[PDB]
Amino acid sequence: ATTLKEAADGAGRDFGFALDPNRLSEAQYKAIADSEFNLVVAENAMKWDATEPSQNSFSFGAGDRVASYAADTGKELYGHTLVWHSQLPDWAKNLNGSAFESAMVNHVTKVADHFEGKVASWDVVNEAFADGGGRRQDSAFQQKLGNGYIETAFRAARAADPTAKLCINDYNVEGINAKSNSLYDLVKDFKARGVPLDCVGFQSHLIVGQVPGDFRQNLQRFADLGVDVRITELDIRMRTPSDATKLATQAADYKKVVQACMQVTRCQGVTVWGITDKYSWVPDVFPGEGAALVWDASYAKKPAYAAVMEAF
Amino acid sequence: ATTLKEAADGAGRDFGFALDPNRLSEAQYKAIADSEFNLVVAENAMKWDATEPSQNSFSFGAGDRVASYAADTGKELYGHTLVWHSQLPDWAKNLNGSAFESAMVNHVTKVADHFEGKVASWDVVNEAFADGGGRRQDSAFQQKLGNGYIETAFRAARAADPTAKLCINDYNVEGINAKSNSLYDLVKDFKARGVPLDCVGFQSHLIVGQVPGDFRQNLQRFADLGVDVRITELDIRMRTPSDATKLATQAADYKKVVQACMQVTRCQGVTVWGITDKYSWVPDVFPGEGAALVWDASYAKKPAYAAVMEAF
Ligand SMILES: *[C@H]1OC[C@@H](O[C@@H]2OC[C@@H](O)[C@H](O)[C@H]2O)[C@H](O)[C@H]1F
Ligand SMILES: *[C@H]1OC[C@@H](O[C@@H]2OC[C@@H](O)[C@H](O)[C@H]2O)[C@H](O)[C@H]1F
Repeated sequence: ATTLKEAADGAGRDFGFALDPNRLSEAQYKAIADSEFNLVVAENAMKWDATEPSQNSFSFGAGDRVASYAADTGKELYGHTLVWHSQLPDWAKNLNGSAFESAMVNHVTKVADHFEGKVASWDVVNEAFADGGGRRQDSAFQQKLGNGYIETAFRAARAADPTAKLCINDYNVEGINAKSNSLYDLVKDFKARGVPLDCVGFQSHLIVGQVPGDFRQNLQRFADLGVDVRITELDIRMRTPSDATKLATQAADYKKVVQACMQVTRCQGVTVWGITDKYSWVPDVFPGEGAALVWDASYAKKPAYAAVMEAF
Repeated sequence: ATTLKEAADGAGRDFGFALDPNRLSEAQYKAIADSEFNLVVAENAMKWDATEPSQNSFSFGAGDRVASYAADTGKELYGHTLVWHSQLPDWAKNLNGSAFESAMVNHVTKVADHFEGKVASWDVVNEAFADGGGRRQDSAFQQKLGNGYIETAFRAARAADPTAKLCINDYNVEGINAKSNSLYDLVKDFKARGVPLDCVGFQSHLIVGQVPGDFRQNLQRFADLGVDVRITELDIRMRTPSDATKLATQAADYKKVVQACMQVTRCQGVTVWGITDKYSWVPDVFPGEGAALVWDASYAKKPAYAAVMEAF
């Protein structure tokens, strides 16, 4: 193949990227986006703060722009998170009990209903667990609604969009540990009780040379529960600046991740969180680290490119 | 060339179609739209009734969908009419004097401002004249505001979008007659007084075998005034059903129209009002007539296709 899209296509798998609609006006960005991927997801356009800035006041502008792009270029559309503790408008954080639940139910219904027929999969709930097991405590949803909020979100989503794949997404759950265990118990329980849940997303915000050795083993156990798995926000950061060795290691890491997916029949594909290091979110969140994506700040293919290519 | 797009491209000219965003979900429609044209215009998505259904309440959804399509496929975007007597919401028709003028000025400003940078040209004023000379009398704009409404629309448009080509559009003005004469005097006056006006659009809703023999002569006289000309809503209707002779004549008519444009250096291009006869507006407006477009109800190329091809 000449592009990563063909490699993914030939493998019968998805290979997507996080889209920032405002970058489509940049020739090189659009060029790569058009030819290297077969799936697209909104980096921020479909989140709560972007879709419902004020209670009941929805703004689907940017969201629609992403959906239009997918439809116009023939790529699958991945919906990014309906329920998430981060990037939640203050008006929502100010609501409580009944009112807060009604707002959550309404947000899930309106957003899912609006993109019905466009998005193939949804990150219904994102990052509900805490590192080290258990539910996260700094979540407005966990605090105000308790344990049953996630089930309510999945049931509300299925009602608004009866055909979209409803997924649960999280990070630091790639390998077997206390967090992925709590997630495992949840998926197992939901499927046993018939709660609408079709997929599990593994963020995969990894560090160079530290790819979980039991990655595929972990992916497989979830797949055995009767659900699809997917690598949702892949990027492998390193200590900047980059050098030959760091890039060589990063290339081997990207390979391991894709191979793991290729080894699990239910792994739908891999989505890298962005196109070029020039726009990567890493440096702003992880001070001193970066160079996490496949294309550098000059839009030049890094050693990771060929690795992903042959991994497929 | 293998497509009409390449023929138009090689000629350094535009060849567009009227887009109905709801048809992009139809495989054959999208396929033709993607490969046969290099310019696109909203059939109805950007009109007054679609963009401002209620005073001050703008709905750019469908409009944005058309703009996204153009940007995603690399086609030029033609903005279709800001001011038009038809398809005008009742709330507007109920306003008078000052209030009505402020509404017109606001509509022109908001819509032009929203698509600023996307649309290359605008039909600022559409169908302001009457068949037989003079201004049309069944227009809410002409009745409530008088003769100066058009100049006000062009000045308001230029302020909202300083770079878009501001055009005036009309039908039954293809050949030299009392209507095209009144239009000519207007363009001449506007250019002499420095009123913002860059182009003149000729609808070209013709009848089979009745193409104005002085078409190009008429196009040329307008071009000599220092403005660009364009065929905006081309379709050549016949009495249904169609037959070999009718299609043979239609093919020769399409050729004459394109050749006329090719003979006038300032003729920007040709826009056909639709893709297939299956969706053509003709039969609903002109009872008993149809088969006006290049593709039939089965999406099969008619004799007109090859004609347009060689005309370019
Ligand atoms: C996985 O982590 C990445 C996150 O996306 C970022 O959110 C914050 C925003 O400022 C950045 O632009 C994004 O890249 C995504 O939502 C999450 F699920
Ligand atoms: C040139 O004539 C065609 C007209 O477009 C039609 O308007 C009425 C609407 O119901 C049809 O769907 C359209 O095709 C366009 O506005 C005009 F300038």
